[PDB]
Amino acid sequence: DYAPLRLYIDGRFHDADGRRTQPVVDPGTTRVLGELPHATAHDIDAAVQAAHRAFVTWRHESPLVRSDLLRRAAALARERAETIGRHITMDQGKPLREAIAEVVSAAEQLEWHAEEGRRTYGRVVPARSPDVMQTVLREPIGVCAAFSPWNFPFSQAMHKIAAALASGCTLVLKGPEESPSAIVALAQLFHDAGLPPGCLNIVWGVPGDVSKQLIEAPQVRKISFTGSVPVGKQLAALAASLMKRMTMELGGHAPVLVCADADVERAAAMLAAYKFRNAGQVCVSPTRFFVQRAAFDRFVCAYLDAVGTIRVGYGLDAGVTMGPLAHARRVDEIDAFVADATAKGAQIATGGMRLPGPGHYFAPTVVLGPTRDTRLMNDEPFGPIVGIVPFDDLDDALAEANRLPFGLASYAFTTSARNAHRISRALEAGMVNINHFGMGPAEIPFGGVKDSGFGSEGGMEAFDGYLVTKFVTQMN
Amino acid sequence: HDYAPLRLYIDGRFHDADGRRTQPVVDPGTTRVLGELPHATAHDIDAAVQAAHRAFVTWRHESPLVRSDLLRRAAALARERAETIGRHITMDQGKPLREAIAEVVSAAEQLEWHAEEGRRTYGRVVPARSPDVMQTVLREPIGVCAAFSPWNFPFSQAMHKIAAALASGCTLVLKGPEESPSAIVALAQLFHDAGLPPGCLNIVWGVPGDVSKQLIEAPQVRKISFTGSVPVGKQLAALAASLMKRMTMELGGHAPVLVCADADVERAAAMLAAYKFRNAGQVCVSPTRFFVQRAAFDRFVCAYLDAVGTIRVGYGLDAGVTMGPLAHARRVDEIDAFVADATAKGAQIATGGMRLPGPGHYFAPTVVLGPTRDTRLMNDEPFGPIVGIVPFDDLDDALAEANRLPFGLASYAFTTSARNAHRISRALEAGMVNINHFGMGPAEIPFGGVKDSGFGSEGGMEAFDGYLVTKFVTQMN
Amino acid sequence: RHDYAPLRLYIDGRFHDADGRRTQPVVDPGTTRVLGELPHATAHDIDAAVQAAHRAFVTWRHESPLVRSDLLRRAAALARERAETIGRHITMDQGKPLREAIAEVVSAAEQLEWHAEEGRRTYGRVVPARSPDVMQTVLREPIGVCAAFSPWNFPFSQAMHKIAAALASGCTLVLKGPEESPSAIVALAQLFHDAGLPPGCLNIVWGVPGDVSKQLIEAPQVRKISFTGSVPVGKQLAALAASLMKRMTMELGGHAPVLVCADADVERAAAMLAAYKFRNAGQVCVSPTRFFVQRAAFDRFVCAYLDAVGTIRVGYGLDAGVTMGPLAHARRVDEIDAFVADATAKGAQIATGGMRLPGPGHYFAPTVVLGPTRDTRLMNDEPFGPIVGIVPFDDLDDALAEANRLPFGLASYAFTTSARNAHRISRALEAGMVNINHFGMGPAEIPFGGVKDSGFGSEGGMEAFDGYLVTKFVTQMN
Amino acid sequence: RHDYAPLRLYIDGRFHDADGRRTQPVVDPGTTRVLGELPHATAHDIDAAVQAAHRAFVTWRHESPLVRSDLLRRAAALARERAETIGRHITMDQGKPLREAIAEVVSAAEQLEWHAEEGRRTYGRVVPARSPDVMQTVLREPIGVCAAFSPWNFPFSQAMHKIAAALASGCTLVLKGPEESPSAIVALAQLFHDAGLPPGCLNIVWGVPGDVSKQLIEAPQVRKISFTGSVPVGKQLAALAASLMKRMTMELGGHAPVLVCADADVERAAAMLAAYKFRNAGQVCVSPTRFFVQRAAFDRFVCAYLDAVGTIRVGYGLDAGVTMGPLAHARRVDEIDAFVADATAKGAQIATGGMRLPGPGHYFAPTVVLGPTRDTRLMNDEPFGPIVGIVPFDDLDDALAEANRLPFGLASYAFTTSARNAHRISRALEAGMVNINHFGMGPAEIPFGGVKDSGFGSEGGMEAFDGYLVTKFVTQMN
Repeated sequence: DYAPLRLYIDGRFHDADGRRTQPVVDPGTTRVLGELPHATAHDIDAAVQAAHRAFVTWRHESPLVRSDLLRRAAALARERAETIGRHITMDQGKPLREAIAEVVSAAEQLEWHAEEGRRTYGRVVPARSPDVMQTVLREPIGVCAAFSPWNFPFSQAMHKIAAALASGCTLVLKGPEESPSAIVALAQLFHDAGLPPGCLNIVWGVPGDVSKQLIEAPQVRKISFTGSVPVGKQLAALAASLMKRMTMELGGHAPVLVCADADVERAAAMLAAYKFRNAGQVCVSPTRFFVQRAAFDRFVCAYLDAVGTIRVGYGLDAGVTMGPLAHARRVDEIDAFVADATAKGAQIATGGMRLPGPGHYFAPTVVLGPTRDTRLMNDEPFGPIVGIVPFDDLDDALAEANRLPFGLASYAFTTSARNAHRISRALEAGMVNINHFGMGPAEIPFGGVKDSGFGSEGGMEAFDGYLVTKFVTQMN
Repeated sequence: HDYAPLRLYIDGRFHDADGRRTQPVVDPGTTRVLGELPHATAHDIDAAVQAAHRAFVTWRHESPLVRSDLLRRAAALARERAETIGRHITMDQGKPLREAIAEVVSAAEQLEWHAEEGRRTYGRVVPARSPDVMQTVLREPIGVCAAFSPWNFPFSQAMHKIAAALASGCTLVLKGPEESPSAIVALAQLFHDAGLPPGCLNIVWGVPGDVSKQLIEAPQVRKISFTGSVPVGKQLAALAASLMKRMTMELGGHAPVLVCADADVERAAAMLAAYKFRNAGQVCVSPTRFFVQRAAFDRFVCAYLDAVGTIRVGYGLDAGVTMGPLAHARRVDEIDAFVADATAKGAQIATGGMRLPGPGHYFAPTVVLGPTRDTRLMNDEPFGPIVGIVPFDDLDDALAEANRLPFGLASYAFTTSARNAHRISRALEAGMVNINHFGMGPAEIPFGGVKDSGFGSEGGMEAFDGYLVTKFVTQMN
Repeated sequence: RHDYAPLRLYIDGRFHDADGRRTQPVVDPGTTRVLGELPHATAHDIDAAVQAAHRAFVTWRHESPLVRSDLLRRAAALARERAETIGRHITMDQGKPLREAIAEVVSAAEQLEWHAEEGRRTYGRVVPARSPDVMQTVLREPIGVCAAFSPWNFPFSQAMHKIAAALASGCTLVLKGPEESPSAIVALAQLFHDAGLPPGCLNIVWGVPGDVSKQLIEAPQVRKISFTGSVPVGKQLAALAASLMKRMTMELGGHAPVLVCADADVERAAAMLAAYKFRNAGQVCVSPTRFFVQRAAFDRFVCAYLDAVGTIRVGYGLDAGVTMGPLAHARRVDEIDAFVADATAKGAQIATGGMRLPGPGHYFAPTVVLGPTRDTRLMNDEPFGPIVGIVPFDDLDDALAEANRLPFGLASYAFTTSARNAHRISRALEAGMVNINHFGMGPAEIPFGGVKDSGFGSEGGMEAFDGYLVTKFVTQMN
Repeated sequence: RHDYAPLRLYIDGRFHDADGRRTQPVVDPGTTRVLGELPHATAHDIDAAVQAAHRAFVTWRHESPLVRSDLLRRAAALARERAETIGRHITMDQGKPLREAIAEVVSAAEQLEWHAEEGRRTYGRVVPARSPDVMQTVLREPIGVCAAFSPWNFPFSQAMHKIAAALASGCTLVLKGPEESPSAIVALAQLFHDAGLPPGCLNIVWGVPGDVSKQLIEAPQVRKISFTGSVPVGKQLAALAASLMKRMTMELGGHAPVLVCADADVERAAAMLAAYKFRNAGQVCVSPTRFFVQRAAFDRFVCAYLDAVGTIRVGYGLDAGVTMGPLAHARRVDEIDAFVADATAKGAQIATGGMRLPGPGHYFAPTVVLGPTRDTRLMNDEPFGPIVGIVPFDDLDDALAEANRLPFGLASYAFTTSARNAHRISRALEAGMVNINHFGMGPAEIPFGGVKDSGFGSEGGMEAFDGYLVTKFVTQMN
């Protein structure tokens, strides 16, 4: 009921024979699903060399031929969404419907990059002399190394693959060892779409060892990392020390500003359903809720009522809308957030404890009035917990929204043009969502500021980290 | 007397040393001391960062046309003061007066381009999937910047940092070159005289490693811009990245030149000789490795040596001098070592190759024939008045040799063939490819490198990329 | 005469007077005194202007964009230095208050400086090719000799648009400005002359407007037309230009709707809309004309609007304290009278104004008409004068439908605090420009233009050169 | 299968047979046999199509660009699936060899898919404001109902240009394709219908072309016209459109010059130019027509060109091995005869061809004319047929001046190994498209259009939507 786990190097799958493996466990049952083969150091060298060899011709392939191939892969992902999503549910925990939506979203991302790869436009700059021609070209940088995490194992990786391939680069990818089936399926569908050997390689191992070896590989010219801020800082320093380009999607700590003039009940119902998708294990998860005092009670009552409709359970079961957390350590982490909040006077309005059974189930948790020195209001919980505090002055709430070094997503609800304008300009965040959640579209750029990373994924900006600028000036 | 007072500039006020440590500034052509440069204290640098942050709060919101007017005023003053600023540059850096003045004028054009470009930091409206949704991609100034710029073009390298920071709506703490500082003082003076609000531009001095460490580690500093050597760039980039701070870098190059058999060979040789020995070859884009198609090799060399022979080495303020001394004694030692290494490995020194007489750091224009692939000259950036010229047979082999080094800033090619021009420009791994001329001057084009040569661009439309953050705003109405 | 500058033609770098030419009197609309005689170009003069523009274009198209910019910025600086003198003559031959004429010059200097900057940025595109030996470039190149026609309401800044756009794109220009308010155009020729613009790049001609425009449009060297004026004249000239496959851009009239939502700062909107409306006595292509005020705010808006209108001082444009001058000519006074009578005949109330003022000058009182019906001229035809109509509305979508009912579509205005109202109104309006809570069409860096009968193309902004550049696709296999 | 498909109108999502309407026979140009009867739209049919397109636009303009793209890509996939049948019918009613007809369908599918992608990217601009409380956006919005007219030379892909650009921009369309080769348009209606395109978005009509085009252009709801056809008809339609202030784009005739430099790969150029020239029997808007070959390469080029022309096989377009079919109609045979007669009467040499070929159909021999003078029709009028003129040149600047002498300016071609030649030629040519050493105007991602009499606006590329979008400047103070 769970697919075989493989490596994929230079157009060929590889199994465990002669390799170390690591068990893969279902977070909803704690049972072993399969064993994941680790790349050797030689495997990783072979993958870099194959990616370098593939890049020599792939960079020159027609952008339409490359588009055709990427679209064929996206079509296969859509055909296989139920099977791929089911394995994601098994090795990551999220409800099946969420896993399938992730596959579809990843297919749209891949298709957008196919379209955008035809549009890596250069610029002609009017010259000071009529015998001179000035062009600014954009060209693929070369072999890329990417590392992607477990919270959206299929779509996070698709970002790395879609951006590298559609820009004309090639890629060695180390996806999440703990939720690996999504990555194997990506290799499978790119293989089935006819992607030339070496263009896409997937490897596994001890993450620090794999990432160190990939970053120090001389043929690797650009790194892309999605993960935690402290690991991001370590890999970025190493990459920078070798003058290697990097783009980073790190954690966030999203503030929510609910103005007194908002549709308060509407905001509460939307934010409850959105918060507990993927059990809050979302880089953009709304976490710090600042609700104008006159609306606080109305919002909190509406929020708790909507949270009360959530059904926690095993992700393949009918009607389950929230699964377990990804591992036992996440349960302990939320426990510590809850304990820290209560010690400092906060009220646990609902949830706050683990749920019974084997497997890492935790109740959706709502914390009222957590102070500014609680962990909840400072450290990214990445889990099914929110803090809701009143505010009086909008500028004070904005200053609090900007106090943390995080700056990924942010949210606001208001009917006022002036409020919307002031909030959106004053927020220090890569993304500002007003009255809805609009970060899904592949055609918009997704990225952060401050500790939340560098660069963007999706949109027109998608290839910026993958292309070099070349100024060519010619006198005739 | 003939050299201006050297000062710090913090939060709109100039500071003399008043008890601070100083460092002598030496004229490289006479070795005489010109003046004393005051070092910023740790407290001075903190005050500059805090001043830049207070200034950023309002300057970020100032009208782009008001900011443009002010930056243009500063550029007009630079043009008015070009001779005086240029003379002092010759004195504390070495280059001939005509080059120093041309550097100032070029920096004024760069400043004006940025004034114009600051009005054009356009956002994007992305058509939404629903008619009640508005999707905008905004570009906003990142915040306080720290910049470090070197001595080879002390005025225009620094102007790049100032123009890009200020015109994007950021503010700046700048550490220019202690060994050639008058240009930086003049920059502070003219932005001050143009009425730039206090805190927007601050200039500091000190022990370079200590100052840069403090600036990068200052929490309010959000972005770094460095022009200098590759190893220092790698050290500072690693420090900045560990703090998740954005960086752009203009590092060294090792520019190859491909002279095809079908080129105007004599025209190429004369142009490349005059261009190479500008600033005594102390130029990040300086043509260094000459690959000349075998059949054109002898014709090119004779024409190159004839042109090299017309260069007049002397003191930069003296009439008719077209090459000055090197910037410091250590540069003479460095070129000596390149020459010795080439000779030991069998290369021919066609002209030059020795230091020139006199007090000051004078060195003869040096042309090395047939240096092998393991000579320092063909691997390490000499950044001085020396070239190597080797024959090639197959153009693709020459291109691989051009791309072999981790450097990738400038590159040059001379050909009349449309096919050669296309194949060369596509195959070169370089941020800039110059074909049949030297065209990296215009403020409206992007200047930058690949691989070890750095990342990001200065000038052109790309000038603000490191200074703006992307903000996606999506609103349901 | 003594306080008014000499009127001249300007052809191939030389000024020409009336020797051998027919002339036309130039009249001060505030006094009816004759200011001077305007020389008419002969047919041969116009031929010479077109030939000179063509010879100039041959080299001007290849001049460095930075050299062209330097020159254009010098001309702009001269405009700033001469603003008081140029403005005084504009007031004399056009009628508007001195402060308005000087502000017009300063605005035109900014527009010209913007085009100097934008001329360096007529970027082409490199399109990634299907084969690595192919190079695909999309170039933008100047189209050639342009002919332009600009009106009297902003004689200096409307003409500046034609000159700045043509010159900064690499084109050259034969311009026919307004014979009724001509000194601004002569001053434009003088400052481009003084800045060193090469001969032939800019030529100014005068004459019988229909005859001059016919000859210019039919000149084979002329490749592109640009016209600002009335819709019916634009349609005649556009049809002639199109019959010869010549490119055109057009800035025609508008009939601007204003939507005042109930949640607006009503008093602020009324005060702003009153001062803005009667600038240049409403002789403004974007002039707010049809005011749709949500019923609950109607009385409050009207009371504040009438109060603000009451502070306007009508008089001669050079006199201290005058904030509205006379209309441009006697036929304008007759036209506004006919609007007033037509509204009165159909049941509307004249809340203030509604009559002509004494004196030989073409003075008319600022006029506010309440409740004019859908079949009044005021709610259908562009009045281009000191008159507005104000009606209540209940449902915003009905107001939007009325705002869109006319074939005009230049400017439009709205006042609201609601994000939804602002979004719904801005998307639903059929207009080239939507101003919400303020009047923001001034900046040189934004595109100014209309839809439907109000024309096509834009002036200013990134779009300024679109009508002046041709696309050239170059594809090369190596 | 030798069947020919039913010819129908398509209005508001439903097909119509003739049902007593006037009809017109459709004739196979290779056999002269009647293939079927084409129904003409009545005036009421045309009114209904305009009204249906207007209703449809109300919701189509607000549809998600991704939903619209999905639908257009489904239509493209159906075109690819049906390519053999659609292509066979094109050969039957237009004449071109089957392999050309199929390639036209595939090329049109690529054009449709590109527009699907580009419709997601009709980006607006945010202009940095002078005050922090102001928001300035430049939006691009679909103009409304479009009317389009497309010709017979590429009946499927010319019409696809009109359909793809209108629909993908958010507009709707009433299309009048070529009555003489109508099956391709019916096939287009069928596949957009089969893809689920909402009713009214695409309507196809037929009739007397001047009457249909007059009625569509004068329909009030029609806001924009797009025409591909001849220069004189384009000028007639453009003047009518301009008189009503309606936006227009035009792809008219060309007269392509070819500059063959002495340093070219001459034999490669001759062989490529021969095969490209006689595609669609030269009935191509970009067809290479005037060949200027540097004197030193002239003999080599002509000899190699004649050899390649000699390999062309003329016959019925469905027959095996045929590489050129008949001309589209008898009137084309008369026209080419007149070009040949004028050339010989003025002293040129007919090196090959020059006569009609046997049989009932409009077959004509590939014709190469040597040394036609500047006063021959061949060097001045677009022949649009299987004929070229070849003259030597000595000075490259004189060849460029001759290449630019005509008011035509669509495509142009050059062959050289010199970077200087390529640069000087590509900059000096007055043409919308310059092809150097190959023919590179096929890609959907590049802009296709002309200058001077050859039209204005572009199809394909990023520019594809420029005629279909209005600019809206929104400035909001908060």
